[PDB]
Amino acid sequence: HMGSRSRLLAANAAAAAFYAQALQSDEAAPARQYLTERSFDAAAARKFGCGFAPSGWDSLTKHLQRKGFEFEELEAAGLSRQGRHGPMDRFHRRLLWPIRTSAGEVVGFGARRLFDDDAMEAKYVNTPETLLYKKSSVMFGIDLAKRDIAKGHQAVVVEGYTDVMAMHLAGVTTAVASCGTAFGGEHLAMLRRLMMDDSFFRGELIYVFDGDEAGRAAALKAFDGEQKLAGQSFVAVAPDGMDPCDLRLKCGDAALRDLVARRTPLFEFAIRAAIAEMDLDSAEGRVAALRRCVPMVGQIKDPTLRDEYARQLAGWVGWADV
Amino acid sequence: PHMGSRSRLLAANAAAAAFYAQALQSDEAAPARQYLTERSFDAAAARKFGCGFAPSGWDSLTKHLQRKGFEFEELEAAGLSRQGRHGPMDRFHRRLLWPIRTSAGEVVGFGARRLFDDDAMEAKYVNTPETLLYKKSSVMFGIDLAKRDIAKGHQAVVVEGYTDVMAMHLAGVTTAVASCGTAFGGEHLAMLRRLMMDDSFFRGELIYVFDGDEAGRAAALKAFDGEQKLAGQSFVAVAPDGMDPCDLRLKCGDAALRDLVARRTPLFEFAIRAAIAEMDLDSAEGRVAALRRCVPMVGQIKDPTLRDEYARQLAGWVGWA
Ligand SMILES: [Sr+2]
Repeated sequence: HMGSRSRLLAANAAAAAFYAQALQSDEAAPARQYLTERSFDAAAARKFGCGFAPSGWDSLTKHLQRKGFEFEELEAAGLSRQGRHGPMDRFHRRLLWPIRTSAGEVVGFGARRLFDDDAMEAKYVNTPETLLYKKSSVMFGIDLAKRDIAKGHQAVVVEGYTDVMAMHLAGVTTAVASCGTAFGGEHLAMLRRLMMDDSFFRGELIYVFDGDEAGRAAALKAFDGEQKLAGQSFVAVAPDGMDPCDLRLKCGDAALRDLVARRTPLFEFAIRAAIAEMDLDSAEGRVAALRRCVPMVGQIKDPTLRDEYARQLAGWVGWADV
Repeated sequence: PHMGSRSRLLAANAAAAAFYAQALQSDEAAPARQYLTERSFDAAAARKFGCGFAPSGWDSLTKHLQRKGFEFEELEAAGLSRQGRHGPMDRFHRRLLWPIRTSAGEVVGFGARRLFDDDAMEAKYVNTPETLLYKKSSVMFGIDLAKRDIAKGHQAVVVEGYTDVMAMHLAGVTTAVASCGTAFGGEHLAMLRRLMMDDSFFRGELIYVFDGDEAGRAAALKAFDGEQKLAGQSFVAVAPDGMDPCDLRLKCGDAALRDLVARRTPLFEFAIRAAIAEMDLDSAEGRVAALRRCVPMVGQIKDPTLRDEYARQLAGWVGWA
């Protein structure tokens, strides 16, 4: 029993149920307001397991001790830590999102700062590394997304918790997000696994960025490694400045669906964005543009894909019929 | 042993080269001298490269070297003489000869060009066979004269023939060498690569000079093959109107040769631009098709820096695309 995988999972399952209840308190008002301020109702907050970590020292820690969980289990679980005068909660006075496995089991939390006088000055904090929680592979929304990424052959990677919430509310039930870190190798590996039918990788990785310089970071990165999934990787960017949560507030659910559906392939986005910052109305600027994008096509390792982009370059700078 | 040893064989060749050099001043050698003077190689040139003439008859050199003390076993071993039906006879006859030497200037064999209409031997050029001293796949004409400046200058100019070597050296291109009888292969290449290092860490530029263009084509096809370390330090130069360096110098003078070598092109640029030269660049769709044939070639370049540099110039070489 003591400190097994399933015991820690029972503790986190217990913790999330408590924090859920705590969102229905008087001091948790600013957490609820944060939610309604960006159009997430009580049905939504419940669907994503949204909770509140209350003030005080050890509200959760005592709760789980009083229902049989020893403190050593809770430390390895990541829910509690050792203070000067005994045990205390890890999370205090924050809006919490439970972070789940693909099966739906809670393995940790992401926690947003609400109050200006809270000692922890970081905007987001997470559960640290545990037997359950692994920063590099864990994804918010993956529990709600799993069935629909396999059926639709599609995963949609967004930046934050409220972006997943907004996407799923607007019918983009394939949206997921890395928690407290960059989206990386083993997040890709896990989505890749879900999108196998037989031994073939089938589907699309649609990255949704916000602020076009964050999108240009991924573009200049797109030729770097072995380019494994580059051919099936796509980009969607909101009307400049905006993110999925904001785009939904202004323009509604349908604007999000259309943002995802009108995604551009990753190489095409990289090449054309580099053509965009150039003068295409003279022979000189024509020439300069090719001088910088022919090398980009040069780096595409897949010869089918390289030829496809090489074919279209002249058309894009204006030298030929598109 | 005493008889048939390496230095004995070298001494035989040196004696044979002196004999043949003297025989170039004879009456019957006029057409050999006329071969040289007809392409502007003076008496100083002929003496510089050790030019000689193999005389008429059967055993003229053999008998000369037998008076000097050499056994027939040794002259057969050195590739100077062979066993005929009524006795020992010379390998070469009635031909203009160039001694082929090691990089230290020791004669290891000869290249013999046909001079007469009624020459029993039809081949335009004949060489010493494989002996203890002469290996066709590692021997090079000019290497004794070019050794120093190939090492110091980190440059070797590979030309096809003996007169091309002579023409290059007379024009001041002192890094010119050539293979003898056969094609320039791996051992010639690895030797020149080594030499240009100057007992150090230097990359040196290898410059191929081709007569026509099928050789240029052949070099172009090979450019991307395998690991491509010394393709990136290789260069190509071609003369106008399908002339060898010798004739280039005849018509257009020494300056043409010095600037043939100066205006040489990297092997990758040569290959790429040779592919572009077969395509119609006059229309916009032809520009695009040209671009489409070239990015695969550029993509074959393994070195990421070269690939990018060639990729950057592709628009210009197609006519702006
Ligand atoms: Sr000729």
